[PDB]
Amino acid sequence: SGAIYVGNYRVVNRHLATHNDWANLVWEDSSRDLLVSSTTAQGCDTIARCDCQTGVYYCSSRRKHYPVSFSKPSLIFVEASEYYPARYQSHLMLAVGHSEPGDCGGILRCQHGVVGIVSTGGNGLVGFADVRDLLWLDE
Ligand SMILES: COc1ncccc1CC(=O)N1CCC[C@@H](C(N)=O)C1
Ligand SMILES: [Zn+2]
Repeated sequence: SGAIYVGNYRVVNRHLATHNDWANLVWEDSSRDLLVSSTTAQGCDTIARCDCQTGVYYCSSRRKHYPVSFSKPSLIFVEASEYYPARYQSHLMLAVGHSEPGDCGGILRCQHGVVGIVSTGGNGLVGFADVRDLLWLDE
């Protein structure tokens, strides 16, 4: 689990979005595993606006943060789950590291701010859904 709170928005993994998230829907993209809902309180997370390929992510299954090198956002093939059939997930970044399903939502950060959230894993690779291109989260 995990979310990003920025301005009057809440960014979550689309597959973990709640009834409240869907009742206050702003934008969702199944191909990215992202959903943004509106909030009443003001969030103060800072979104990174950069091309960093190194950062640190929170891994709840180890209660630890790990430093990683990660690929630029791209279309990557992802195996089926109870939420999606096998498909290409877009805007995804991979790194070598540990993850388990419950780790989705963990934040990846660089020196500039939030980069994305854990969204996929398997075979010793962890994938992060990028949010740096969503310039509207700040306005
Ligand atoms: C962090 O996730 C994992 N890590 C290790 C093993 C397995 C996982 C689960 C995984 O990959 N998922 C979770 C359900 C949604 C799927 C998607 N985005 O298409 C991805
Ligand atoms: Zn950065």
